[PDB]
Amino acid sequence: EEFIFRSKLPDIYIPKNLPLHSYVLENLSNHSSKPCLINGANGDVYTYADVELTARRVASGLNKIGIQQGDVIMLFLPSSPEFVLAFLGASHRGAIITAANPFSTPAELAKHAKASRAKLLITQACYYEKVKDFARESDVKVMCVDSAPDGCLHFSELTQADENEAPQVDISPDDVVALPYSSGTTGLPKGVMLTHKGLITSVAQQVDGDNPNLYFHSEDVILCVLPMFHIYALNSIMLCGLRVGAPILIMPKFEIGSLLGLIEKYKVSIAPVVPPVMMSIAKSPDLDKHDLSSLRMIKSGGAPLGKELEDTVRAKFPQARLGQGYGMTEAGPVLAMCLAFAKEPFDIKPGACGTVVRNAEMKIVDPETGASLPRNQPGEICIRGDQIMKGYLNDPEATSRTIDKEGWLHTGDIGYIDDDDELFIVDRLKELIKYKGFQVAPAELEALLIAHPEISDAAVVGLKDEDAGEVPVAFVVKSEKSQATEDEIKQYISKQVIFYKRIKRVFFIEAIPKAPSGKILRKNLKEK
Ligand SMILES: Nc1ncnc2c1ncn2[C@@H]1O[C@H](COP(=O)(O)OCCCc2ccc(O)cc2)[C@@H](O)[C@H]1O
Repeated sequence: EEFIFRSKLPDIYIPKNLPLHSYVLENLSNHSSKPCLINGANGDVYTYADVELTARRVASGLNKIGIQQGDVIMLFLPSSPEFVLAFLGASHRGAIITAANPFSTPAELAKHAKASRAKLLITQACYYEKVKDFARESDVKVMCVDSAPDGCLHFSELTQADENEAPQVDISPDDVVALPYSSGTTGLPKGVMLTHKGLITSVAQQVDGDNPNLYFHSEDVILCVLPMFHIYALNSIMLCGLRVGAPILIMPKFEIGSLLGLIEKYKVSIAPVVPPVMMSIAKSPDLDKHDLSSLRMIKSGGAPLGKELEDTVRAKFPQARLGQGYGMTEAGPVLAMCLAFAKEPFDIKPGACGTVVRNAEMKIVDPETGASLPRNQPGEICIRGDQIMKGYLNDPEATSRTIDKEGWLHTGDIGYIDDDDELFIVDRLKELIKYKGFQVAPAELEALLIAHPEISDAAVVGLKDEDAGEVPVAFVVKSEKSQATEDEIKQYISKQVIFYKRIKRVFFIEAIPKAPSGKILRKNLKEK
């Protein structure tokens, strides 16, 4: 009956005519000599001035090697200063950045490059072997940041290019700048088109305003142990950090012992994490061997946070305020943010994932009738605002079933909003499986299984797991006289997919339960 929810914070001014790099580096002059990017693994450091200049050099270098405005560049790198420099340089060039986990298989990397139409791939030499075959076969340029195996280019060709040769580019706020992949509410992984305006809006919703929803001040140091090739770290850590002028302490590889030492050494104050990471930190027996007094904020997002883990963290890190952030790639990605993180904080309740961001609208709809619901009534969470995606790359039908005719993005998540405007996520409508914060699309694994000569049908479902949250398991229908075993099938999948998409168990059945239409009755399967 038309119930629209909004933030408890007032709307603020958000630019509608600026390129992403111009916006996040807008107040550069106020802290140009300050550390911007710090590699916690090797000590490398770039000041804000260094970053701004290098981004322009990268843009000049990209043009020099034939990369044009509108072209897609694919990063195959771990979180690092290099990733950020490449991203900002591409933005300055009017180019687009798509990225994949460097631990992806050769099959995944090629499929990603082909689907995104990447014209350049940037990675590390230790991962080059996985792109070699594809490289010298698709005419795509390959570049490495360390050594330059074969005839690949070197990243210095970009970082050390002449900034005076940076091409003059006219960038529209509606131009796409990032292309993260996501399976959305159903189906296979798709390219999510995020624009300059969309990302700017999402960043502003989090850190701008007299009373920012996510308050980061001058003395803060933000930890980046999450992957920049995914939206959480890209937006809430990288872009938000740059916008507020805070130094970003990057950890290319998560290691408890090292992290604790880095927190003391660099006085890390903000720790954006995911449940799996939080649990590892909590189980650490060395918390007393380091001074972690600088930590003042721990933000969990990307997956459900159980009460027990929430209680454990509050008990082990009493010097910090614990809270959640709720986001979805297609949403820009932040939908709601803990108001206890605001400059002038609001009270919050345990288990809540935050309050809908300002400069946006949220509604909860009955999954079957589409009707809007009032407070305390669970339904599908929908959001509308300039921060959402433009749409899915080359996939109009997927876009049409995700963003409705009135501009509302449908999340596939079930939740409700209480009397204090705090949002609670209680279930999931969509088939998405989440392993340690990573997306595991059942349809993707299903397609791979069915491609097997001895498999006629299959269905993949998520199995509850204390350590990863959910682990994928498969129900398989073998061909008539197949002698294939559980382990043989698992090995078949393990060789083609990234480590976290491996199927934990294979159950053989006679048929996959489907609706009269043909849709897989996943509810039935999960029910064993
Ligand atoms: N706080 C949460 N609690 C429960 N479930 C969540 C939460 N956060 C995200 N999810 C689930 O994860 C799905 C989206 O998966 P995607 O890989 O596209 O984005 C993952 C990143 C989400 C994020 C980004 C920026 C932030 O500041 C905080 C979180 C949501 O639809 C939910 O199903």
